Parts: sequence; structure tokens; C-alpha cells
Amino acid sequence: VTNQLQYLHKVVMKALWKHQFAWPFLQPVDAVKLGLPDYHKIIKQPMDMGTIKRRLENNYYWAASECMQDFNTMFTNCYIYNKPTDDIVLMAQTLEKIFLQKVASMPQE
Repeated sequence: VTNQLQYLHKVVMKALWKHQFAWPFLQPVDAVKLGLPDYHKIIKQPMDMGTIKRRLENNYYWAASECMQDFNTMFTNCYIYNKPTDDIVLMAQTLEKIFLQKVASMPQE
């Protein structure tokens, strides 16, 4: 635990988890369900908010920047994999703006 990881858990994750556009990101991408047989060929480090949440709950992270990189990977995966016109891209962008706004007020340490 750091004060920063606390803030990521209580402020950042809280605000994104309950957001109306969060639902595609709450669990790992299931490439079979979604009919995306090339997903895991393109995206080599899958990430999702449930995994990040579990990691915060279980004190997996050593530093805030580690959890921040996982959020980033999650969004980046979406931008890389999806078509520019896919609605999921706009959902991701919306959530990432919240993430950045909240991170701008995270404490030092």
C-alpha cells in the first residue's frame, strides 16, 4: 500500500468502474465469444479493469506507476486492435479522459 495506490483504488477505479461505458472493459476480452480469432495474435498483453481491480485489492502493485501502466495497456490495446470507427474506441477515449483527469490530482509518493 502507498497513498497513491489508495487514490487509484478509491478515486480512479471507483469512478471508472461504475461508468456507463465501462462494461466492455470489466472482464478480459473473450476472443471466442466475440469472434476475434486474431485478437491474441495482435494484442500480446491483454488487460482489463477486473484484473486491475483484483490487483489493487490484493496489493499486487509496488508503485502507482505500475497500476497506471496497466490502465494504459488496457486502453492502448483497444486503440491498436479495433477499427477507428468502432464504438468501443470512443468508449475507451471517454474513460481514459476520466482516468487522466483523476490522475492529475493524485498525491505525490
